[PDB]
Amino acid sequence: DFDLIIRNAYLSEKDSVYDIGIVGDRIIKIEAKIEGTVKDEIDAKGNLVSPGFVDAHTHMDKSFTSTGERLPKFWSRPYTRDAAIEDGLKYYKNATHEEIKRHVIEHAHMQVLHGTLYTRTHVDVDSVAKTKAVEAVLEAKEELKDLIDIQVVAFAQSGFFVDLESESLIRKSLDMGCDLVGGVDPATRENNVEGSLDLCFKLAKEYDVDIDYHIHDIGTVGVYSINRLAQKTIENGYKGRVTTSHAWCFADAPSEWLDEAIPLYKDSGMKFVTCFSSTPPTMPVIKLLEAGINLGCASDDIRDFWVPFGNGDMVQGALIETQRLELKTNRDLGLIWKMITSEGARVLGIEKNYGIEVGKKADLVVLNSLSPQWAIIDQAKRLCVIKNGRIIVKDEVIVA
Amino acid sequence: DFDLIIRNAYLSEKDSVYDIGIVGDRIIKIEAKIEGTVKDEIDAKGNLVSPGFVDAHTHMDKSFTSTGERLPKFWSRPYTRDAAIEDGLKYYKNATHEEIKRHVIEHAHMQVLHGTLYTRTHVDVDSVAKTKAVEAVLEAKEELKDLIDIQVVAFAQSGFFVDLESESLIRKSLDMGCDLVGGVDPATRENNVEGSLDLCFKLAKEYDVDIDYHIHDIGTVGVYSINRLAQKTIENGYKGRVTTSHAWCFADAPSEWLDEAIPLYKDSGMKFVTCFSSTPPTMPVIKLLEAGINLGCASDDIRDFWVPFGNGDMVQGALIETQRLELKTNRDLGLIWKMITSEGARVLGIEKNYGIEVGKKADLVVLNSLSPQWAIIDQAKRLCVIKNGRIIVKDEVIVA
Ligand SMILES: [Cl-]
Ligand SMILES: [Cl-]
Ligand SMILES: [Zn+2]
Ligand SMILES: [Zn+2]
Repeated sequence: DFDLIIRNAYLSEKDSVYDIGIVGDRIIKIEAKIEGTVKDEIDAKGNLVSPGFVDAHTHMDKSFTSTGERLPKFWSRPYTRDAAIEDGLKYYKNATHEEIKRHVIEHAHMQVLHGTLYTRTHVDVDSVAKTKAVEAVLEAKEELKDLIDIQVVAFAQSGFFVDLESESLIRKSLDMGCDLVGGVDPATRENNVEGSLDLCFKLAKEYDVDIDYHIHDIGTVGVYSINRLAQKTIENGYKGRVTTSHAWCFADAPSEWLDEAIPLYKDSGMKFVTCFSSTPPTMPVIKLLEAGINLGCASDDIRDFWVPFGNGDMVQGALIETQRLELKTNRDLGLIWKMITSEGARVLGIEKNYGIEVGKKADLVVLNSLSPQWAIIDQAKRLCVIKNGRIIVKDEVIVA
Repeated sequence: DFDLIIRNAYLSEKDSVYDIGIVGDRIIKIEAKIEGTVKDEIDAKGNLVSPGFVDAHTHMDKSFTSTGERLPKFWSRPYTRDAAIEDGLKYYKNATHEEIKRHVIEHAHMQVLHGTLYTRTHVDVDSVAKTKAVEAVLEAKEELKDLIDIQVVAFAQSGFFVDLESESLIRKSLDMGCDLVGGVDPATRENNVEGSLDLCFKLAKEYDVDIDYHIHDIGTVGVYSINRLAQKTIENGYKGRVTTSHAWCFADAPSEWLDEAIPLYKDSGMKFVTCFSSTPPTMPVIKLLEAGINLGCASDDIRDFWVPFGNGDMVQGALIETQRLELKTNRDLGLIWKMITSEGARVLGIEKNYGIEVGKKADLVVLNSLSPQWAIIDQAKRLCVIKNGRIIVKDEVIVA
């Protein structure tokens, strides 16, 4: 019979309560009542059971570097991208393989305590970090495979045309086994939009990897950089293989620029990720989703020299998004929930095995709340977390 | 001898770790090490101990009315003030004294679990509620005297010049013992700014009570309404006795209007409350505080037909404000912390007995975090809550 049954699980997509039967790492049966009994059971008690949350953009390598003292380190100054880059170069100067590795494990545990079972982390690759951070992350990734699936982005944080050693280092990193490649700000960092982008596509083709680009530039220069990225996506036959992270520019650029760009994004299969530690309040999130653009959600940095905040909790991030974007209706909170779940899945390219349906992966979160909406509102802690059909978290403890 | 000693308490205002000695409801000794006998002790273990949080604007009477189903009630339609007023009139048509009372105690317990020991609630007074809600709240207030101090605003939710029965009903309500009086939107609700305000000042003088006004109107009409309120504050000799809640208008009105109004606000001793369930993202919070304007913070409604959110947790609210306003520096998170503490106290008029100083009330919160900043960031649960020198909360349960 079953390896695991979840009793009395409210499923949002079906709007009813079901027993869930699991064998190995797969969901086999979803029924109003499953008969009769097996060794491992979890009673969800009428509360929501959800697939694992998806944190589509993190920086596990540099997380928790702000911790250590009474006040967060690094935060006696305001945030600016270039200064945050410089703090990274100091930090990476003499950080050891093991300090990074432990940060990554710490990060993952926190995430998984909150029911995130899938994440895509960017890792700094530049002339100071070299491939040291890539090494530590790949190593930790391997150790964490029973807790959390990780996609790794070889991330040229300093700029391909600013730090001229980046190209060969990204090349090593991808050969070490990073799963995607990405740059930062073609325009205001690189000062070369065509060049930075072409180089990124070249590297992606050499190693047959997907792309995740950090585009922070605000306004029309940001929309323009994404437009170029999207057009080159088509030219290079990379439809559906490119993610644009942040895209804060959609918030202040004229709405017309977005209206005109949307068919291009749909035609290029452009994917986006908005991080709840920075989503602009006038970000047209709802509009993007209603237009059928694939928009995921994410923590971004956690407790470092870019972002002091962070608990790796996508349910807390959903609440933050509702506040940033002033959402209140059940429909809208419902859309945000999709963003931390199935939209993130699609961004990650795992949609086929993702969801609470027969045949899907037994990667689940049993919550202490009645519905997506109530979970966002009441912020109750996770009751149970299940990965590969095995219970890995039970009542605030990693039991794996 | 002490009735209570808190060991190893990090105090933000002193930036060091101290023992806190308490007798009855008072702090009597603060010292690096307190030798002496003692009945009860709490070890804060190097973590931050803070005074009780101040939730300067709530609506305890209608709270939790959204609860009951799988999805929040009322949230199949978006929010507009007038529609919310209409849901209240339906709700209040059939609500019983006991229902309201229970909502108020639930609300208070929740607040207190999170270390709020002081709150100002508004209570709907209009031709449907009549004084029923005032009755339930005053009764509950009495029962809750050992957990939380409550100020009650007789609040003319429907408008003095719209619901004509409001004036006599507010009179009764103040005679029943409400501590302040308040209206809503002189301009777009009442359609009479001079009249609505003069009437309010009239009722305040008859019963010698302070004023708390809901001003939601956006833009210049909002600034104008507050300017008239502030000028009439001076004319009526009510300096320091008037609070403006919300003032969303400061966010979209031209910055010049605020610049010119600031001396008037200082001159009138105008107090403000921003609620974290609605603070506009471009609200000039930092600017107000730097100018020495007294700005408190608050939950506003909790789980009702105005706001579906709510946990009565001012530490969670502080995180939300950092996100709404995009704050990250230690200095700014510090200012937000003042807003949920000492600024709220000053809005309430209790600043003299408020704080962790010798002679002050023994109303305290022992946290599981190192500092104001880390508390906002890590959102750790409260370790211990102390009111009137007695432990009322210990490990997520009310032990009073
Ligand atoms: Cl170019
Ligand atoms: Cl008028
Ligand atoms: Zn990033
Ligand atoms: Zn209000």
